[PDB]
Amino acid sequence: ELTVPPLFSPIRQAIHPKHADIDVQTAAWAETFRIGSEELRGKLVTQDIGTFSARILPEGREEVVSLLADFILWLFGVDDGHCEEGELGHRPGDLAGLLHRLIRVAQNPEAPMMQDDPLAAGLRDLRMRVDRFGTAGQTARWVDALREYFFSVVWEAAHRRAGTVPDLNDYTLMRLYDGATSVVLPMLEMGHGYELQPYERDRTAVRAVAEMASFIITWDNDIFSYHKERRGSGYYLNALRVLEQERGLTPAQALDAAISQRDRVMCLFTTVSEQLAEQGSPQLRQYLHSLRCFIRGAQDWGISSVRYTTPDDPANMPSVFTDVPTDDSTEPLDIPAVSWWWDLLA
Ligand SMILES: [Mg+2]
Ligand SMILES: [Mg+2]
Ligand SMILES: [Mg+2]
Repeated sequence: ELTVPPLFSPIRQAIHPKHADIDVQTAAWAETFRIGSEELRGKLVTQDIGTFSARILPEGREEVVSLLADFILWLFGVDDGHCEEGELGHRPGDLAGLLHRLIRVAQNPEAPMMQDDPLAAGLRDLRMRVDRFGTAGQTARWVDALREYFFSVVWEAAHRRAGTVPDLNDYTLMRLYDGATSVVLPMLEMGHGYELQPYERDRTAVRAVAEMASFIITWDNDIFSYHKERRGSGYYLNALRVLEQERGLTPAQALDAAISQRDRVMCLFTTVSEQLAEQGSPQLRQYLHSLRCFIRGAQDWGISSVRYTTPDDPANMPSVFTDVPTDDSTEPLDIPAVSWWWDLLA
């Protein structure tokens, strides 16, 4: 059983001043739309999801912070409710059908299908609010991001059904999306009332720093949520388990290897994003700031939420983040799916 040390983060804390109201309003939202079973919802409303959103969009427009918080709770509604603690999470094919239908609800709330499902009803409310604060492009990107997430958790469900653990390369590829990190990105733009143009947003290097944020956020989560996951009775996947199997490591060794990986991605992210900011648009500079807010917001929330601290069986969490890495090198990760990120240096 493990000790998680303070992790390296060069980003300063920030939070929206109305974080408390937002957290209350998200709990009310979960109740209004009856998101999750009574048991699951009871947990979710106590997990400071509004506070989390307030750290992701610390200077964002309040209505969007609220939208993002409701969305993050909805996402746990599907991820906990179906994928990790539901029957559909062992049935990749059935899962795929449900998620395809939910995509259609997100595209067309008016379509007379899944009119009885609470998750669908919640999604319609979210889409309606995306229509207020987003362009057509951002809305489609939000839907495409939902599909990315949905396709990756069907793949995760294949592993859960077979009880298998993917190799590091497959895990990384999967984990870039199955943490529902890319779905947040359009709302970062909406939160500040601008649209990131395709020539920047879809530029290979800008996509890369977005993936780096996803990697750091999911790896930091793997580290912080390890306790909560390992001690649960259900199947679980994370970087530590993958590294134990792949490199024949103990949990403690797997922890250190994981920390070294996210440290190197943290450093790369900072360097490449600074390069991009120097000659990017004002919108790109704001986007890159929001990626920092997302990473650090997930860091502060990860060590504080009862979702990870689990008071009934307390996690051993650090209280602070350090401002220097354990792994200082610019040696690329030995992971084919992401090693190309280091080609972006010059
Ligand atoms: Mg999950
Ligand atoms: Mg989970
Ligand atoms: Mg986790």
